[PDB]
Amino acid sequence: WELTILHTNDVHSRLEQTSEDSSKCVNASRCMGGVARLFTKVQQIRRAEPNVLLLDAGDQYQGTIWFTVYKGAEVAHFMNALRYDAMALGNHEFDNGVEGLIEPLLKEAKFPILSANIKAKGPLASQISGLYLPYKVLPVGDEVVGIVGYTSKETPFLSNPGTNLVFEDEITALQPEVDKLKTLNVNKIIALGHSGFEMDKLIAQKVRGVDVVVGGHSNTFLYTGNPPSKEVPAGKYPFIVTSDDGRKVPVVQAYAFGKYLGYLKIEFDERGNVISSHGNPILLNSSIPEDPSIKADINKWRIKLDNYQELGKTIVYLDGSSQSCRFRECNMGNLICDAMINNNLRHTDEMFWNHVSMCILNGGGIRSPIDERNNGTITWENLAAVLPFGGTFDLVQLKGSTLKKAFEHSVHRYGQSTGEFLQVGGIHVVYDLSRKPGDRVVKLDVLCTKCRVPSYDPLKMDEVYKVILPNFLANGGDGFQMIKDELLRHDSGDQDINVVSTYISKMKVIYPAVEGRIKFS
Amino acid sequence: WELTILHTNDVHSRLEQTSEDSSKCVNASRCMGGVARLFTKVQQIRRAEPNVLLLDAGDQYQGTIWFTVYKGAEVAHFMNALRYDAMALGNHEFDNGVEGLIEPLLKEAKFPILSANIKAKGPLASQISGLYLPYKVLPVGDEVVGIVGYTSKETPFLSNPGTNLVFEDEITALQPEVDKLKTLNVNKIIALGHSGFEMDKLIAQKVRGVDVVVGGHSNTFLYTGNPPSKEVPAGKYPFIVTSDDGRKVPVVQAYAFGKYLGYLKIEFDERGNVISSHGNPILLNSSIPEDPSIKADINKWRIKLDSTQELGKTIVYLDGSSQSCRFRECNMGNLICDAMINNNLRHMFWNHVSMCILNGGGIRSPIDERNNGTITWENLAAVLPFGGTFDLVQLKGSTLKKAFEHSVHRYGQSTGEFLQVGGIHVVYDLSRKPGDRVVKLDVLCTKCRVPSYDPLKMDEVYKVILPNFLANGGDGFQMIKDELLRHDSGDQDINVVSTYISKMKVIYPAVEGRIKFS
Ligand SMILES: *[C@@H]1O[C@H](CO)[C@@H](O)[C@H](O)[C@H]1NC(C)=O
Ligand SMILES: *[C@@H]1O[C@H](CO)[C@@H](O)[C@H](O)[C@H]1NC(C)=O
Ligand SMILES: [Zn+2]
Ligand SMILES: [Zn+2]
Ligand SMILES: [Zn+2]
Ligand SMILES: [Zn+2]
Repeated sequence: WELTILHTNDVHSRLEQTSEDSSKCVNASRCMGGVARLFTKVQQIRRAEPNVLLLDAGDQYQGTIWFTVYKGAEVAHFMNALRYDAMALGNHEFDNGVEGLIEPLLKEAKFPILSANIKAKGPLASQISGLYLPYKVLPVGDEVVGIVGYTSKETPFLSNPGTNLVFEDEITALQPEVDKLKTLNVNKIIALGHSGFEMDKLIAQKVRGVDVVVGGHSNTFLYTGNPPSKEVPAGKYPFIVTSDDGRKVPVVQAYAFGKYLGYLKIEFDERGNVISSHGNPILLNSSIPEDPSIKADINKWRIKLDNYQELGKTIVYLDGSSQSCRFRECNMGNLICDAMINNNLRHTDEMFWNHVSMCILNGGGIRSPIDERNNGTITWENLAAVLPFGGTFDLVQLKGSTLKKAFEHSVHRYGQSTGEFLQVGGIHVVYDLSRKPGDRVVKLDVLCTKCRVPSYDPLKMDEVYKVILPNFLANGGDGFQMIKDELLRHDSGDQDINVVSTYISKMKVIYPAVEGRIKFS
Repeated sequence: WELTILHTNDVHSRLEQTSEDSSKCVNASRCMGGVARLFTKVQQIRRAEPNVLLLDAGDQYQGTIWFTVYKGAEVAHFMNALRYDAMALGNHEFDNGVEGLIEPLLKEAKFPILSANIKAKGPLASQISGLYLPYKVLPVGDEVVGIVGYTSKETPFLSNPGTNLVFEDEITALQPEVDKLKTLNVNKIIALGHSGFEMDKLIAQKVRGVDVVVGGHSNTFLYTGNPPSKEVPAGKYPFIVTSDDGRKVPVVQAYAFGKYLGYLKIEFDERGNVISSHGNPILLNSSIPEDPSIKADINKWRIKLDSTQELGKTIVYLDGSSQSCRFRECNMGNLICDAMINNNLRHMFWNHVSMCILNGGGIRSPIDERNNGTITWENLAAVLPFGGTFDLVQLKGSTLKKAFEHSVHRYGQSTGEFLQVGGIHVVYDLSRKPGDRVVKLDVLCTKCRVPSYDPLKMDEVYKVILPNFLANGGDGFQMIKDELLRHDSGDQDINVVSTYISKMKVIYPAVEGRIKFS
C-alpha cells in the first residue's frame, strides 16, 4: 500500500506567484509558486496516484498585503479550493490573537486543523473546544491514516496567543495521542507540526509509533540529488531518523513561501510498517501552468489590493531574506536600523532620546527582500511584505551587561535559522561560534554618546546605554527575556512601517551596504 | 642690543575674534584672537620695548566670508592699521591668481611684502616688478635688520599662481640675497617665510648668515613650559637649530588663526651675532581687551557680511580641524564625502558611485554644535571656501593605491595630502617605508547587487568622486591627473554640502573606522 504525501509549510501569504526570492512577481516567465500553480501540480498528482494526502505544516498566516487586508479569510478560501486534507497550527497563526485565528480560519476551514500540545484554559476552553484537534483519523482509499499535530513550544514568545493557551512540550504531548490512535487500531501515523527541523528529528526518534514526520518552521530545504534552484540542501529528502524503538522514520520539510511542493511516496505493509520512502520537493517553476479558475479567483481578490504609489527608489538589492538576515549582517537590516535611528533623531524636542545612536533588530522581524531591477521602485506593497507586524520602534535604556547577554542570546543556538539573530546600527559586534554558547561574543563596540564626536568604544558591562529596538524585543519576544526583565526605561515610539517609508521618502534614493557591523572569526 | 620680534602666520581671515577652535565666535566671553585684540597686545609691547618688529609669515588670505567678500582688501586694510613691518608671501596669497594678489594686497599694503624664491617670467615680469621684494632692510632704532622672504616651492600644486611665476628652491634662492645683504654690511638677518617647520630648520642650518627663522605653513605650535591652551607643543620656543657654521639659530612659528602672537626676544652683540633668545607665543584670550577703535572699524566692515538662515542642524561637533583631518579620520571629512556621494547618486555611468576621497587640506574649519545645533552659510563657507567642484573620475586600482601611499608619504608635518574617505576602508602602517605604508585597502564593490567591502585590486578599475583640485593634481597627486581614465566635472562644492544638510535636516557624522593605523 503506497501513500503519496504532498506537503507545504511556511507559505506565509504567498498566494500569488513570486520572484525566485519570494518577493513580488515582476517578470511573469521566471516567476514561481502561487496557489494557482500549486493547484495544477496537486491536480496532476491526484490524477496519477490513488492514495494522496495534501498537508500543511503551519505558518500560512502573515507575509503580504493579502494577509494584511483579508486577515486569513484568503487562507481558508484558497486552502479550501486546494482541498487540503489537514493543517497543523504554526506560531504565526496566532499573530492576530486567538480571535484572529478562530474567526477567519478555524470557522471557515473545510479540513481539520491540528495541534496536540496546545491546551486551552479558563473560559476560552469551552469557546475553542473542537475548533482544532490533537489528531484526526482520515480515510485514504480502504485504509485510514492518523494525523497528529504539534506547534512550537516557543509560540508565546513568537506570537500573540494570549494567556489562556498553554503550550506544552511537543514529545510529551504527542505520545499519549499516538498511543490512543494505536489502541484505535490506526497503524499508519503522520506527525504534522510546526517546531523546526531539530524538534522534528527528536519527534521521529522519541515518539513511539510515528511513521513519518512532516515539519516546518525552520524553512528547511531537503533534497536528494542535484538541486533545481538556489536553495542549498541541509540534508537528503527524506531525512532518515533511526527511532529509539528501532524504526527508520523519514522526516520531511519543503523550504517556504510556496516555492516547492513537498512530495514523499511511502510504501507500507498491511500492518502499517514503513517498507520504503522516496521523493523530492517539486520546484513550482513556470513549466507548470497556473490553473485558470484559481488564477481568475486570485485576480478577482487582487482588485481590492491594488491600492497599495511609489515611496522612493533603491539602487541596490535590499536583501531581507531569512538566509541572510538570520545568519549574518544583511543590508535590509542596516537600512531599517538606520531608519529607526534617523526618524528618532528628527524628534529633537524630546531631550532624553535625541542622541540615541544604537539599534538592534531581530532578523526574524524582517520578512522579505525587495528587488531593485524594476526601475528601483519601492511601493507600500513591497514594504508591507518586509514589515508586516504593525509594531513600533521603541526606546529603551539598558545596562551594558544586559546588551552583552542579548548578543549572546542572538547566537546561542546559531545554525537553525531561528529569529533571534540581531541586525544592528551604531554597533560593531564580532562572534566566535567555536566558543561555548553564552561566551560567543568576542568584540562589542558601540558609539559613545557622552562625547562631542561619536566614535566606537568597547561596551562596558557596568555602563548604561540607550537603544532603539522593536517593541516585540522590548516585550521579550524571540526569548530576549533579559531585555524585558532588566531594562531601566521603556518609551513606545513610532509605527514601524511608517518610520521606514518616511525615511525612504526623505532619502529619495537609498543604497544600504554590508559594512562589517557584524563579523565572525 | 635687544630685538623684540612679534610674529603671526596662517591667520587665514580670522579678522574677528573666534571660538577656541578658530570657528565662529558665539560666547564673546570665551573668545580669542582677532585683529582688535592683537592690536591691543602689540600696542602694549611697543609701548614697553624700544626695538620692536611685527612680522607676518603668510597665509593671511582665505578662510572666512571676510575674504570671500573683500578678497584681500580687508587684509591690506587691517594689516596696515596694525602697522606690520613686513610680510612674506604664503601659498594662499595666490588663491585668486596673481591678479587677486597684485590687487588689492600688493598695491595697498603700506609695508614690504617679501619672497626671494618667486621669479616672474614673460610679460608678467615688468607688470609685477618691485611689487614684492626678495628682501628689505629695515631701520630699527639706531640699527638696521635685514628681512629675506621665502614661499613654499609647492605653491603651484597648492594654489593658483599661474604659469608665469617660477618657484625656486628656498635655500638656493635665499643664499645670494643674504650674501647681498652682507655686502651692504647688514649683520642682523631674519629669514621670514612660508614653507613649513621642516624647511625652516633646513634654512636655519644651511643658509649662511641667517640669525633667526620666522616661519609658517605647518601651523606649528612651539612652547617652553606649560602651554596655556589645547595646542600641544611640537618643541620648545624657540626651536634651536645648530647651523653648519656652528651657530645656534632660533626657529619660531606661532600656530595659526590669530590665536597667539609670537614673541621672541633676541640679544645681539655688536657684530650681529645672537648671544641668546627667549620668549613664547602669547595667547590672545579674553584677558586682553579688543581695541575699541579697531573693533569699531571691524564692526563697520562686518555690515556687508550679514549670513543668515539656518541650513540645518548638527547634533555632533563637526571636527574639521587640521589637527584631526590631516592626521586621522575626522567626522567632517566623513560628512563631506557622504554628501559628495549622496548628491551625485540622486542627481548613467556614475549613478552607482560609492567611493570618495577628499584631501584634509581642503577642509578649512570645524563647526560647533553647541549653538542650538544651527549651521549657517557663514559656518559652511569657512569649511569650504575655495569654490571648487566635486568631480567624477575613473581610476585604475594601482593609481588609487599610489594615491593612498602619497596620502601618508611624509606623515607628521601637518600637510594637506592626507585623505578623508567614503566607501573605503584603509589601514596604514606608518613604521613602514614611504610608498609601502598601505597595508589594507578595501572598497565597496561596484559589480554587485549588494554593496560590500572587498580588497582593492591593482588591475581593476574604479569610479571615485573627489575635488577637482585633486583631479587636477593638487597636493602633489600627479598620479591622479596623469593616470585617470575619465574626468567629468561635477556640482559646486559648498552647494553640494549645503543641500545635503538641508535635505537631511539633522546630521550626526561619526568616526567609524574608515581609516586605521597599525
Ligand atoms: C522547471 O524545473 C525543472 C526541474 O529542475 C527544469 O527541468 C525546468 O527547466 C524548469 N522550468 C523552467 C521554465 O525553468
Ligand atoms: C589668558 O591666558 C593666561 C594664561 O596664558 C591666563 O593666566 C589667564 O587667566 C587667561 N585669561 C582668561 C580669561 O582665561
Ligand atoms: Zn514561518
Ligand atoms: Zn514558524
Ligand atoms: Zn595656511
Ligand atoms: Zn600654507
